[PDB]
Amino acid sequence: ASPKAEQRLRMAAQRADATAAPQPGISGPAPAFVHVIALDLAEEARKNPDTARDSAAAALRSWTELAARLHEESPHDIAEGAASAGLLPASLMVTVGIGGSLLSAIDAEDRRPDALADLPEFSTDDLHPRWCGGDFMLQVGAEDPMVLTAAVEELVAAAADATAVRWSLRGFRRTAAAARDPDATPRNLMGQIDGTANPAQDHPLFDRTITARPADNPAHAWMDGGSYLVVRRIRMLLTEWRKLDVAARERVIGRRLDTGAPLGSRNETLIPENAHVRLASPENNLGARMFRRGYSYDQGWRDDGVRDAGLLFMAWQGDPATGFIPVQRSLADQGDALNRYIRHEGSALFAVPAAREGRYLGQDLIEG
Amino acid sequence: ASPKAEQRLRMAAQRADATAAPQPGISGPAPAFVHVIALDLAEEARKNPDTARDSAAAALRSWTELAARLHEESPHDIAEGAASAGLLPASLMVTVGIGGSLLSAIDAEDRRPDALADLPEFSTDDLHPRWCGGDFMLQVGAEDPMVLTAAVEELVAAAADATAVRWSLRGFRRTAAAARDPDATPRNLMGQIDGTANPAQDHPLFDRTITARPADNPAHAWMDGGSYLVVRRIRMLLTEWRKLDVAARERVIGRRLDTGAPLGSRNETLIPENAHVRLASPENNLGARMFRRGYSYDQGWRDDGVRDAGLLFMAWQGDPATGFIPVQRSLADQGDALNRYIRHEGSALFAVPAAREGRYLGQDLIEG
Ligand code: HEM
Ligand code: HEM
Repeated sequence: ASPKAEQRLRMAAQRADATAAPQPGISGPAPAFVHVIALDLAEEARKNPDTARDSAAAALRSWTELAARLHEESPHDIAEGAASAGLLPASLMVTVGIGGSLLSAIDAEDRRPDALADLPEFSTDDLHPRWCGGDFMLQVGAEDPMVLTAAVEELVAAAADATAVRWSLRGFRRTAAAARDPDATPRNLMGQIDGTANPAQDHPLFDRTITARPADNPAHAWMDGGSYLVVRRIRMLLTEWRKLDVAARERVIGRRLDTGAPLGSRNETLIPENAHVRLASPENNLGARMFRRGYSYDQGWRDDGVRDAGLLFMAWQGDPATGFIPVQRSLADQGDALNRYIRHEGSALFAVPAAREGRYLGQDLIEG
Repeated sequence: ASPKAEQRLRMAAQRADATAAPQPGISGPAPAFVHVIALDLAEEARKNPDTARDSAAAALRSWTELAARLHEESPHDIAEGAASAGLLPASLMVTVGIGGSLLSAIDAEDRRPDALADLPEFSTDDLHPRWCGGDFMLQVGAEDPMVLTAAVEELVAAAADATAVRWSLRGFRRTAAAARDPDATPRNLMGQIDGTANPAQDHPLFDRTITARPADNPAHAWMDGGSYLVVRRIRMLLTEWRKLDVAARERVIGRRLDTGAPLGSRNETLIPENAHVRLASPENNLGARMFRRGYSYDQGWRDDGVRDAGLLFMAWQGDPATGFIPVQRSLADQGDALNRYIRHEGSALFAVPAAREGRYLGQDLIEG
């Protein structure tokens, strides 16, 4: 035994905080596994605003109610014969989001806040249309992949009649069980420390960065206190990346691989003109800031021997126009050193509304 | 702290047994994650026996030597900037196998033992050709997915010039960190306890089941004391499976979901005529026996909304003709109750030779 050992087990052992706002899956410790699932209203229902809106109401209610249960109970408490029987709670958490395309389907474009405007095209884009967008999102996280997939099955089933999967991707980070130091910042498939410059969660900057400011227009206020998720599936050119020596890799980002220190320094907590962290800095983007909570993905190999692995990148912010968008535009247009080694292949924006007492998620938007 | 807690951490904390025979990745405790990678000799080299055989020698030597290092060191000890830096050893283990197609490429059909004859077609087959076969195999296992993918990168890179990935699949089981009882038999995506009837590893039946008996012909003796791996990618029809009530599910297999006891009993440690365990029993197959060491897989959803998830099934045996083959033939032809809910979509047979002092894996076969 040891303190560190107890600490290595905590993420697997504990339930998540079901009260975190706007919803679970943003603040608090990040579980090791994630499944991001984009869904559309079922084809037939989607054809007409009225059936579209009924199916959305059903989907969103079922999910809300099941996310409630899954935060206090495990999948195997909810149903007999689940894959997760005999397992600890593993920080299971569920987040539900709404795409701008949902508003189109239900004829509610009047309800679309400016912050939910489609993402612009970026000059480095290499997006696959089937990996873009979606009427809804489920983000499901857990510290154990079996607990994860059991919860996914129940959540997809709860809205099976009303929705269809559009795209999905599983991701991972180091397990707390295998971290020499389970409080250390996790690394990505490029070997880099990933997360250092996020605003600290015990600091007012966190909530300010994440939280949608009140809407001027009551038709847009269903997103007050919510957050916006930009998800990007970013393939890493690892074979080419591995040809670089360590110094060169460090120059691409502007931080060292060993410690995560900016270049020329000793601690995590000179920089090339085209370095990622220089071009991405709020400083270089009129104060644009986001909270990044991304996962690695490993999908083996594709045609013609291309490595299908990467960063399932996820940025949270109050308004994409003062977060992800200006920053990505700087990285795209100003020639981030990193562009060479990455390809943006999937993209989506989801509005993630604040949970409210006595109402299902997005009930305001649906109404009733 | 507690004994169970220390036990939950052990798989992440320890190195694997590098001395287990024929190779690592068969006996001992099974790590939570696996990556099964089938590779072919590179296209140009493969065209002619002489360059084929040179590239095979290179591939097999590099892999052997790197598997050696990876059993005593972690990927981040082998190279700077690895994705696994700062992580515990996580039971990393590497297994190398050889397909019968390799023997064709190197013009060594004389060397093909009878046990390495291609698997027959089965009546329930639904195999995708790109997911079948392969000249080589790498099986890489670890308790942490980040440790896993770091080791994979180094192993694929070590033979990059000489080989190309043909197909691959990642799988998982419950993590030891999240098991209420980390010694309990792991479950599958159908909720079932999976592994009960395997021969016990502290029992002579284990080695007898696994181990290739000596070859009559010295040209075939390179597999003496080795083992044969049948891998099948088996998709589960989970949506249809979940329509059944618990009793009905239990009738398909012949064991209970809660405890894994045969039907009508209390302990893991009446049965329908078409029950899986009845038709699969050595009893129903002239004593045919295998060691099953499979993993779940979750690949999200495919066209047209089909759930791409399943069992990455792996059977080890001394000779497929007295193991996997007769048993699968009984399940296929005698109408296993389970057939309804599964589809065999990928298949391969690999010869996994015994490690020998002072020689690389399969050096006998290559010679020199
Ligand atoms: C595969 C793609 C990417 C990789 C590998 C990557 C990697 C990194 C690394 C290693 C850091 C430094 C450590 C840290 O502060 O977290 C970092 C920082 C950052 N990244 Fe990325 N990143 C990627 C894509 C993006 C994208 C698409 C955006 C935004 C559009 C973004 C925005 C940022 C920001 C804002 C910082 C912090 C800069 C600062 O204030 O110092 N990154 N990234
Ligand atoms: C998705 C496919 C499959 C599933 C879900 C499945 C599931 C199970 C389960 C739950 C058991 C009982 C627990 C145990 O003893 O391990 C079992 C036993 C067994 N399975 Fe499978 N199985 C599958 C495919 C296969 C295949 C393809 C083979 C061989 C060709 C096979 C051979 C066996 C054998 C030999 C036993 C032990 C029977 C005994 O002696 O009692 N299984 N399987």
